Amino acid sequence: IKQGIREVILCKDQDGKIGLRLKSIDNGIFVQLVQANSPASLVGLRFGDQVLQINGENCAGWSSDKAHKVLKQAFGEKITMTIRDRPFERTITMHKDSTGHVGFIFKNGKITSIVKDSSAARNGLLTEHNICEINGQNVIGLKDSQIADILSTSGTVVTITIMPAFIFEHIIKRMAPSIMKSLMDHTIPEV
Repeated sequence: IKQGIREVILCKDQDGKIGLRLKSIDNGIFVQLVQANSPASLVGLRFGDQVLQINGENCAGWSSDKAHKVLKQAFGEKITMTIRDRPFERTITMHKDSTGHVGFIFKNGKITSIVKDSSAARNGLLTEHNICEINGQNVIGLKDSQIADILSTSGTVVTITIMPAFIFEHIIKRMAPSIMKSLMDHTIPEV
């Protein structure tokens, strides 16, 4: 996770979509979903990002509905959002053994045990943390099998963005785990 507040400027697509779902957490507004191909993905919005401001209005204390309401009335052309980078998340860098193992177990995207004498051990991978990204590639909602694929077919350096499970659960609440799989931006970033 980055350390800074960043400005992003957005343009509603031809259907008046930005590609975002927002969720109220601890009187903040956090990113619950980024739609593949949306304007939100183009400006590089990410699951777990904080929206501090929309059009230079503070989001402090908004309902999930008021956030979504506010968005539906922006002057179309230009939306300024002030973003804090994935404040509930952390990144661990690990190195597979010759066997191609970073050295942990997961289930429903959640780390459940660390294997003794491993890179995951050596780097202090925590259990009870959900996998959010892998080499900066969002993987939330992909079946456990597909997350393993990405680990196999990655390089010897693996970079995992994790979230404490209690906070992960509180964010995805009220979004059935098939829209998680279906329409959450899983694509590598464009340039």
